[PDB]
Amino acid sequence: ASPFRLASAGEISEVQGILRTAGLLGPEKRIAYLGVLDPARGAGSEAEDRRFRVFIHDVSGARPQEVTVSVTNGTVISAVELDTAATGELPVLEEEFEVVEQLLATDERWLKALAARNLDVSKVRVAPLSAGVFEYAEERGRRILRGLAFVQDFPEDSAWAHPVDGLVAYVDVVSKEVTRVIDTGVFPVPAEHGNYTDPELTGPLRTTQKPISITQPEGPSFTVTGGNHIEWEKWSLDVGFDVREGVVLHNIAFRDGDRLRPIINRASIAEMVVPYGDPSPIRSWQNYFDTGEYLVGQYANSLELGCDCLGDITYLSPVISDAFGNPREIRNGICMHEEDWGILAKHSDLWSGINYTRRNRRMVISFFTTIGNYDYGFYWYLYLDGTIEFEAKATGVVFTSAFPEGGSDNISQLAPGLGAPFHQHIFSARLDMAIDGFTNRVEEEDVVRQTMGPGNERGNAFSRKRTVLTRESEAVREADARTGRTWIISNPESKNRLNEPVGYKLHAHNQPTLLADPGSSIARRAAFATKDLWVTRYADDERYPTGDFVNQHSGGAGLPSYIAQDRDIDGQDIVVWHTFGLTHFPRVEDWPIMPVDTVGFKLRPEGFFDRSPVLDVPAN
Amino acid sequence: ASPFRLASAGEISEVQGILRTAGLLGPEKRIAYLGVLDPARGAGSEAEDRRFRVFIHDVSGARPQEVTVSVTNGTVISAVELDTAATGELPVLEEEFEVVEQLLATDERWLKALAARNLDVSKVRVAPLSAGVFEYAEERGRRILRGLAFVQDFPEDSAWAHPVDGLVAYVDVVSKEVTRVIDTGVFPVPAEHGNYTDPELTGPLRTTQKPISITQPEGPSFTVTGGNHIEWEKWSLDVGFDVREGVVLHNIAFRDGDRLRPIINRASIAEMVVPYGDPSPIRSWQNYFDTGEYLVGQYANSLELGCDCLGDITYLSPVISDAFGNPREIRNGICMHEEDWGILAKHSDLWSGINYTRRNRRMVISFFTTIGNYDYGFYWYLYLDGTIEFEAKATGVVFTSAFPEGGSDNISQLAPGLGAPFHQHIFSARLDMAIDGFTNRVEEEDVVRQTMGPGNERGNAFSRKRTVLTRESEAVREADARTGRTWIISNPESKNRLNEPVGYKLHAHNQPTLLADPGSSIARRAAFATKDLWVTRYADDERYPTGDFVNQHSGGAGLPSYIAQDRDIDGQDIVVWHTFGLTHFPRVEDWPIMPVDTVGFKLRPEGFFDRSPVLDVPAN
Ligand SMILES: [Cu+2]
Ligand SMILES: [Cu+2]
Repeated sequence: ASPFRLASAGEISEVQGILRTAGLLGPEKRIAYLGVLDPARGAGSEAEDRRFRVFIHDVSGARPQEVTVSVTNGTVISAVELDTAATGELPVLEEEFEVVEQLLATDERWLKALAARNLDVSKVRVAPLSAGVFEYAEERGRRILRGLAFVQDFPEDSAWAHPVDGLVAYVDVVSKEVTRVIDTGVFPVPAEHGNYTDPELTGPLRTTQKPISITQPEGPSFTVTGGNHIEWEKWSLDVGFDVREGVVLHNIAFRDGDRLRPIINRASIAEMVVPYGDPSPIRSWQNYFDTGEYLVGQYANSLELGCDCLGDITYLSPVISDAFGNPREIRNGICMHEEDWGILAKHSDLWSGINYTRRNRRMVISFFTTIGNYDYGFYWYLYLDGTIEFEAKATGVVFTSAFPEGGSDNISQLAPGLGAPFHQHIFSARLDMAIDGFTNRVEEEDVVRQTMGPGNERGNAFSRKRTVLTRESEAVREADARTGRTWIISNPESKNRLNEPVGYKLHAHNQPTLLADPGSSIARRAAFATKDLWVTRYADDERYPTGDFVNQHSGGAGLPSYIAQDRDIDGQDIVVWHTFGLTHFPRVEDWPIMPVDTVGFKLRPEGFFDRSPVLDVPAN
Repeated sequence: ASPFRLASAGEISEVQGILRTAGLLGPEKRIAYLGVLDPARGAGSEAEDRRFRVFIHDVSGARPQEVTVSVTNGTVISAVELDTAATGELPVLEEEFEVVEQLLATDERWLKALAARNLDVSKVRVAPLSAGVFEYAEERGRRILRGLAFVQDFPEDSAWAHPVDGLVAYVDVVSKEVTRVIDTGVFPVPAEHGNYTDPELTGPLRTTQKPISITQPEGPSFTVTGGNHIEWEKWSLDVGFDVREGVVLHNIAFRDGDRLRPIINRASIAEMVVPYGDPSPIRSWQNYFDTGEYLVGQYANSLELGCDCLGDITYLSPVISDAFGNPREIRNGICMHEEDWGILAKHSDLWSGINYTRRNRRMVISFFTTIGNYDYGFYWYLYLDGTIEFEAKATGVVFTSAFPEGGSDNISQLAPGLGAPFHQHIFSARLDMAIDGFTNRVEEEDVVRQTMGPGNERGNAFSRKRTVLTRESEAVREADARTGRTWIISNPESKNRLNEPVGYKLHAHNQPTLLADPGSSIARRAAFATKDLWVTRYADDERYPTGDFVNQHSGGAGLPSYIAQDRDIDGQDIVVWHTFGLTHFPRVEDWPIMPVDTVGFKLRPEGFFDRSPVLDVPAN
């Protein structure tokens, strides 16, 4: 029915069959990425044509390929061989993770390094980390993963408590060869365990927490049709899921009176990078593009009722492809529910004698993913008043190192001899705008202070200014918290009853952006992270701020390249890319398991409605 | 038993007698302010000497007085006559909100102004607005109030929809005479009504909201003893209430293992000002110190269950004094409860096979107040992980004016001909720190970017720097969101197991501070609002950032004066004053009644604990 429905196991199996029939999926082939494509602009298509895009890896060393297929027509739309040294390697395969430890286990250099530390190889876990791009010429064109070691004293031990510093190895996961093993010197391996379920560390568990029961006698207020179409308190949207981006929101619209008014055509976290700020050669190459390199959606957790999602929850169980094209379901991977959100509006008027109070609520769509030591929760919220918000919740176990004897300017101490390198978690929200339709524009709004004098004799006046971003070349903006800078997306052709263009205002948290030196590899590979806001003209092939192939890919693609087209964005089909993140200087409180920290952004209506859109909310 | 218990009706009754049996209280006198004083520094003096501070007004015209009485021994500690022209007028009296309209009703200038606009005097409401200080020497030393008119078509009509622009009056509430009436010209009085309970405006109330049930079958996890002593999930504190400040938190401490560790000795919102940025002479003098001039606590609303506070709520009904010293109870003025706060910590570890998830919770202490057209919710939150947070929720009806023909750079249009002057809501949180005791210090922490080169060849390194604020002369700080600036309060004499001084980090929202010109009267009277953070040496008589008597005070009082003492704050008994606020450019969405908007701040432990303090939280 709806062209925005979630992919079904059948569609994935059909893609597999189409590829096989086309001779593109032999026994040496592996699916590194597979996702459904959004319908093309303009519903000119008589019927629906479900298309899937796939990245095909070859374990024998042959060139990989990018393929698009129409499962509807059972055809291969396009198939191109990729030159990875130029355009980038495919995303890391889940099957390649175990390869790093396995290969290193029999390498003489690795074994000698472990013996020098009196470590039993059988107990040494190796984290399969993306390699990035640096000065190792032999890595160009090859799929390389770098490994950092952690000791696990026993099956249920938390290896992160025992980092093996001064050692790092590089491995070619295709030819199965250890290219390099670097040992800069022995560091004491932190002895304290970090087992947060061990009574010896947790102590007696608290018995002081009484239960909080959240229930809905008449069920939830939202309805789900077509498997993923949501309707809740005037909001309308489709909940999609992609193995790379995770949860994607489609066709966010608000029912104002008798008309369905669009606001955002597509919303997603198009990239997220975790750059480390420790200059040690052991970790200075460390930059994890969880979204682009690992594909966060792929590792989404199955959420337990009453534990991960509390209350009356409706689940979606998205299906993705395994490495062979077989469908795999992520049971209860997406939670959907509405939750009370305190007071919405309130006023006790003396003159009228009327006391008015109304409560707020928000629709929540979320999922949680795990990538090695990190665990991230992605939350999208829709409020009664028209506000749209995204929130990222970062938790898990901090990535560790040894804590140098004389201290460090780039690492904090968590436990005796245990360090945690400084790093950032930076996201990029891609908002394909559709404020009352596709004809949109963006204005940067700053508060304007005024000087006391003629026309402002008492010096109390203050105003604001709005600057339209007309071409992509002038649409790379930075935050200015001091002047209350925000960005307004409006429709110059759609005006409210007061003759003003309708719009939505993006409120950023104004957290620090990418800290790395502008001449660094990461500053180029994650150029999007250096500025708070980017605006581009919509294009079918401009999906990620970092390009299609991020793994071991130098600069050359992504937002910087798109912006160069300097297209018209003043009253056109535009896309907003907002960078926002957390700068983490680990605290002792983050060890052995870190409490959630958050970051996000929100958009509030700005003259979108003709008056408050919640006057029809009952007292109840 | 506790010296921090809430004031009882009996204590207030005693205060009344003392004043009486001293000729201090009589038919010409009025209690402008009455509140209990906190215990003196040093509990070495067994037995608490419950003392109350009182501000006495005189309707006759005699000089007001500040009196400190001792309820414990029923005596008058001190009584001083005040020179208002010097130290400022007393807070506006509730009984004075009538006089402005009543007086103007029989004034020929006012009546002539209304007749010219064809307005029925019986339908004209007049807001009793603080006067401030502006080139009117005649007012100096006099108790003045300015009045702005709003038309109320009928008893249940919202007068805010019909502001009468181009007209303003100044009145003397003691001599009862209209000192002046300014009529700059006739402006059309907006005709549209703003009655948000009128079916024609609200339209059919939605019937789509299914109920959300929040219950605690076994009761709350917190205990209340001594009437206002709270104990919840290791937290310990005393919930106090003042007619000026509202809810005040005392002795915030955390039970870490076997010891109760103090964190904050006293937390309150010491001031809240609402400066307007409309240069029109009709409102250019507009600045409302809701806390300092009106006393937000006295107007606290009685919170309805299931409406204002949902779930298992434990109420506090603070008692205050009326204008004559009689005790008045504010039924259910304070809400206390705990609410679920999503995921606390989570990690699914591949190597250990252990999947771990824990839920977070927050203790909530709040109240809601109404000042004319505004309604503010004050919420304090205590989290399982040690985080302390404050949040202000602003709602009510926007203060209106006429919308000028030809537009305005300082007023927004909400409805046909209806304007909303730009303004700010700026709060000052007074945090009397006690990090593991009174020996504290504050450090400004900035993220530090590093240049690619020797020691940082890959240009990935980044660090942080901390600057200790040693003297008050260097303790007036500004925000710097770009460099992730925060402030850490630590105890140099109390170290964690890693030999690092324990501390708490204050995270600000970095919203714009006071926008008015530096030389404006408001910039001088609300100097605290021009900077984000102030640190002073504790002093029993330095309670408010604006001074004790804000109404019609020339300026420079409060923080600017305290800081001038340039006292030592490096490892001393100190107080942190954080300025934070909302800059409001009213939207159509804010009319006829505005949806809640928020602002606040939080403090998170920074090396305060030896490891996560929530490892003992059960899976539940
Ligand atoms: Cu982190
Ligand atoms: Cu406001």
